[PDB]
Amino acid sequence: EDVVWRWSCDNGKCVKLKNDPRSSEPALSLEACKMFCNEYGLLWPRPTGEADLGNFLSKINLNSIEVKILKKGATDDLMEAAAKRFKEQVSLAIPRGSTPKLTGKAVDVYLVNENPNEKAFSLEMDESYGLRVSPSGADRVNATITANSFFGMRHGLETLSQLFVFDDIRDHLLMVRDVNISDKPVYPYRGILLDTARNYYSIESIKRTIEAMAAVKLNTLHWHITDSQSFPFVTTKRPNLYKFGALSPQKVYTKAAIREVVRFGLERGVRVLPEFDAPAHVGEGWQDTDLTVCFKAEPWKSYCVEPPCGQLNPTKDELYQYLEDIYSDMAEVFDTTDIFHMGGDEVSEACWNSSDSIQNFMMQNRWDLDKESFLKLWNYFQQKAQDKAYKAFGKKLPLILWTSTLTNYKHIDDYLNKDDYIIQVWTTGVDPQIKGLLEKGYRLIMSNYDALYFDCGYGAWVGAGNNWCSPYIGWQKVYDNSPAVIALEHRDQVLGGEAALWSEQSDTSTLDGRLWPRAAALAERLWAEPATSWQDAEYRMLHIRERFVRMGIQAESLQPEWCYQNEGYCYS
Ligand SMILES: Cc1nnc(CNCCN2C(=O)c3cccc4c(N(C)C)ccc(c34)C2=O)s1
Ligand SMILES: *[C@@H]1O[C@H](CO)[C@@H](O)[C@H](O)[C@H]1NC(C)=O
Ligand SMILES: *[C@@H]1O[C@H](CO)[C@@H](O)[C@H](O)[C@H]1NC(C)=O
Repeated sequence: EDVVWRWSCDNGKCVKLKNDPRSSEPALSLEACKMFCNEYGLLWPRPTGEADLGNFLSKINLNSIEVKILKKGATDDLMEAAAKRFKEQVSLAIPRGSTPKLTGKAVDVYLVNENPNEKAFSLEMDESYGLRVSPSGADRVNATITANSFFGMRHGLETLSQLFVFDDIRDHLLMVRDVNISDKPVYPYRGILLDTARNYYSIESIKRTIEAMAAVKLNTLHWHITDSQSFPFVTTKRPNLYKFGALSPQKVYTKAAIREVVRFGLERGVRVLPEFDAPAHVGEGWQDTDLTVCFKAEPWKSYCVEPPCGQLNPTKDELYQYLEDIYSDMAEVFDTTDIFHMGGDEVSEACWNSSDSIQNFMMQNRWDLDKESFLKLWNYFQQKAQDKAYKAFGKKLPLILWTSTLTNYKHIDDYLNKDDYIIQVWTTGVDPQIKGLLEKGYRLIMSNYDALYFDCGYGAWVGAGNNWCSPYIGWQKVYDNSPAVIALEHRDQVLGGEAALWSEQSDTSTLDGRLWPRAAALAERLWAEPATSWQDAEYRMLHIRERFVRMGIQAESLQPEWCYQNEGYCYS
């Protein structure tokens, strides 16, 4: 049948009213009301600069949208691909099984990339853009996106597509008539960590994830591609690692597959950043090399944080030949990344100390066998691995390490320096280490576990009860978690943040629900750093969830759809 309700704006809320026939006032459909009732309409993330959406909608012919690239250059391929995707983006405004009447104005989209040769990812990259929409002549619309680079341009196309609304009362595709928007992200690193070693993720699901990231302007996929449970990365130089280490022959990531993902990311402004976690979090794949110790050591609680145990043996020279080859194979296919993540989480002194070969090595260089001595062994390892990584990428590039015993701010400079190492933080946002590190000049990526660990909340995977970092983190808490507040005066040293999806209890099947729409909360926090709280973003968050579902993402459900249709009635 037909929609029988209409909506009217009342104190910032769209209230549902019967669409009575005896009225001379044109009915508003739900999302048409929302577009103007809400401070930022249906935008997500909201812009950081000018956000003028005017007051009117114009009817649009879906088949009369033309994108024109005004400046050519090295990014022609990327700009043309982005332009061709625009119609599909617009169509996301239209619910499945609905069709817009093909009437209304034609839309001219003009893309102006002021530096059409720039296509490298970097922390200094320019992601800003300007967006203007105005009527052109009597029967056309002029949308002009001006940006310093392809990446800013691509963000502009994303925002522009959000300015379309489907009127399901009249079956009209509508667009905001008068728009002036200027926009740029507060932080340059806006990421999602995907662990694909604790469980395998189909490359289809990885690309889908990238699609959703780009929809909310996240720009970094951190691919935690190995761990102790499996080695799915296909290293051509050390093929036994993936042959022995993969969960199955089909559960690998070939060079061809990785190149696909990396290119897919590039087209969508997403840096694909590989991680090789070391010297802990290794195991499967390394059998018969004699380059690990404690693999599957029992009882596991005595040797590691979670089973199976396993750590590299830094005392074996051959290890660094393996490492050099792995890093080199990674550099070959992950060839858009400007940064390399080297893990460095959770090293077990007990594990290293159960090894005879290791104990001899530490005696021979006159270190003892107490906790502080193994820090020296770890330092020895990281220095040699670091040198191999530089050689693999053919240049010095920033390296990332997790917060750990090694990166304790009190002695971190004994081991590292702030120019070469970025620290990924998974402590709570009030942990003293953060202030300590910032005072030493270190740059941080925020992944604080009390707000950014998306795996928390489910059943235990060892024994019973719930998993270690329960309770489940609602989007409200993700949204309110502010790096600016965490860092204070040292804000600029924060490169951004990253939602962590560890995969002990997640795989291809759960990935859409784990990430969405919660990662959108992080997307806005990192893009805009709003002074306002989640309550002020609530209505737009409910809409972005529906947009994800329309994209084919099996996003988590936040509230009854009744609440979405009846703003203001669901509160506490
Ligand atoms: C980087 C990494 N991110 N996540 C990783 C998984 N290993 C997590 C280990 N772990 C736990 O298993 C764990 C269990 C029970 C309580 C706690 C805890 N509290 C609330 C006292 C603080 C930190 C951890 C923890 C903690 O770090 S490595
Ligand atoms: C389209 O609008 C832009 C944005 O203001 C304006 O600069 C440009 O000249 C217009 N182009 C046309 C064809 O009107
Ligand atoms: C390592 O083991 C030796 C005993 O073989 C012990 O003396 C030393 O205390 C241990 N070190 C640590 C940190 O456990």
